[PDB]
Amino acid sequence: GSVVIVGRINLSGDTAYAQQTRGEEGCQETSQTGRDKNQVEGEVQIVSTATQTFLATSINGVLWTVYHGAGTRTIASPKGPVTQMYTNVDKDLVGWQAPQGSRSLTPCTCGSSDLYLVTRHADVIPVRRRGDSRGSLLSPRPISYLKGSAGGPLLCPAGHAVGIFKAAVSTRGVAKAVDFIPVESLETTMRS
Ligand SMILES: CC[C@@H]1C[C@]1(NC(=O)[C@@H]1C[C@@H]2CN1C(=O)[C@H](C(C)(C)C)NC(=O)OCC(C)(C)CCCCc1cccc3c1CN(C3)C(=O)O2)C(=O)NS(=O)(=O)C1CC1
Ligand SMILES: [Zn+2]
Repeated sequence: GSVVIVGRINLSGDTAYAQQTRGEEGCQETSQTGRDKNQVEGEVQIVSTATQTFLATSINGVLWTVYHGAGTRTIASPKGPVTQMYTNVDKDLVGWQAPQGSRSLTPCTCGSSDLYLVTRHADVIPVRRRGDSRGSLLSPRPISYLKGSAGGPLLCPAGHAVGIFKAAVSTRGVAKAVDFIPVESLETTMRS
């Protein structure tokens, strides 16, 4: 089965919003065939397999997401199923060549420690960077609130890509910190 784009998180306006482009029946069918003729736009896609739904984010012309969501699956596209360009299970990372029509987030060079995590419901959650791949949640959210947002972007105050959300440190169902694949690690994967 292919990963299928079923919506987007629009970030170009004053407030973020989620848009649905495909339902359950459409997603199941598109997954089997791997032929998706829908127009792609924006930076953050909402994606699904048959069993899970999550996010994918374009950075440096590659559409990235989490391995624990996508496995080694192809992504459905206009020309049929497209094989993964990158697969790094140790980083919980996969990527495909960004679909035609998509736009990529610019890598952050600010070195800012105030970050912003975008969820699949288009919430923008402030995150304080605490290391290479960690940020603490200033204001926590329960785990159920963040569920399905893996593969989404962490952004800097200027709206650059800082990383890809992959996991949350859960304490009794509440997330106090988030873990992410930094953009620099994405670049390293693209290099060597
Ligand atoms: C709920 C919002 C979370 C973002 C999110 N991710 C998850 O739910 C991932 C999936 C799974 C568990 N997990 C966790 O976040 C767990 C948790 C909360 C369940 C308790 N936390 C944790 O382990 O902290 C420990 C920590 C050290 C921070 C992990 C670092 C990563 C270590 C690591 C390295 C290499 C490979 C792999 C891992 C972990 N890995 C494979 C893997 O499969 O993890 C999600 O929403 N997923 S989703 O619903 O969209 C799903 C459909 C895609
Ligand atoms: Zn920046």
